[PDB]
Amino acid sequence: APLISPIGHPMFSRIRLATPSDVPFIHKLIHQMAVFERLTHLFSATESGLASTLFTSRPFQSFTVFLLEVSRSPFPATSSPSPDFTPFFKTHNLDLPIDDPESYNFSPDMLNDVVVAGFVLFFPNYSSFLSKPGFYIEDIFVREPYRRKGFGSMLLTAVAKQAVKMGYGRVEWVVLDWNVNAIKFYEQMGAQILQEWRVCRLTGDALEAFDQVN
Amino acid sequence: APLISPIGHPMFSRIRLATPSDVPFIHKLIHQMAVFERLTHLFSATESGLASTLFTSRPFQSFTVFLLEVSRSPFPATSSPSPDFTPFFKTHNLDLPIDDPESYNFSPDMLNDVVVAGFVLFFPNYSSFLSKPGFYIEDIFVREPYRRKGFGSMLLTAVAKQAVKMGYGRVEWVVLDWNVNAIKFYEQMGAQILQEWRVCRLTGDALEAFDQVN
Repeated sequence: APLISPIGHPMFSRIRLATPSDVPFIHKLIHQMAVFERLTHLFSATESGLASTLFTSRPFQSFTVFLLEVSRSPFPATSSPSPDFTPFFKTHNLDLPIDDPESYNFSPDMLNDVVVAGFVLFFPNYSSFLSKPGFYIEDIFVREPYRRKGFGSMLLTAVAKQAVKMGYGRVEWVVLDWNVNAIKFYEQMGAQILQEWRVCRLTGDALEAFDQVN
Repeated sequence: APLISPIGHPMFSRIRLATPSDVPFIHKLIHQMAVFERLTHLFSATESGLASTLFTSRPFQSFTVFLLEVSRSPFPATSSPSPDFTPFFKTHNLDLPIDDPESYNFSPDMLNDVVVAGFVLFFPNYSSFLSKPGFYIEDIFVREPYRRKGFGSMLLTAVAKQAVKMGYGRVEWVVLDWNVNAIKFYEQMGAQILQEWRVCRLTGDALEAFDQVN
């Protein structure tokens, strides 16, 4: 195909490990996710809480976050937070340029046009039958100006590739039963929906009541 | 109530942290769980695999197992594996004595009549909206001679009490949608079933295929 001209409106992406410096961006992404999911009454996250709880172990040992950053220019390629990870890169052909007015709140530096567009939070789970760890994806969120461009699936693929690299047995996550388009995409990549399983949660006053029963 | 005589057929229980010495008992409990759940083709766990993967972090930092032991005599009350845990004890009034022919395979010592009857495997999960860890229960299993006596709920309550002690935000687990009796018991204790959620799993050849896509 004789294509000389570069793509119109290219967008460069990088998926990297979050470090403590990224706490304000993680906090703001979670707040936007609460607004998006209509679960704002549950939002009580703080920067101090995220800083205090997300980095008590090494990357991939417990809570791990990958951040997705985007730029209108290639990323110029500090030691990585883990010896077991190197960032992923991809070039995207956008149909139209992206309008992102909140980019000032999601810019680690800003002088290089690097904007945090989304995240995935995950941690090791376990398969008793295989005697092997796996990864469980707790949350994937992409900010509204970047949705419907394949970025959420790239964050999922980053976790799946990390599991294979580490010799892990499974990658698990939840899908909303009415999100028919996501279900079909997951079935297309070979994932199985565990039809019989229902998730139970004990929290708030109901969880607090266990302090008394002996 | 003028009750002088001790209960007929008392059974004493203790819930404690599993240590590396318990690996053969964990392996045998998982094998019985595979037979019980009719998922024996998936069973490939080994003692070396469990030893290699379950103790790479401190208790409660990642994969944690509580074991349930039972005895026809009280437990006589070695330093605990964690500074954050002390074993739980309970006295049970059994209607009839228990027949457990496999007790020789589940006896850490045997000279004190201490038999491993079940386990719970769990690990920290996370609530982004609270910026707080929680616990996710991966598996609870009670061996057949000890079922229908409240031991499974005691293992669940052990995890819930550990979450409260640590200041954690949630305790989560899965129930089979047709296990109507368990669902009603969970609703009675204040747990909520997350009706919309479906669990997806990527494993085997489908997971291995992510090694190639770049």
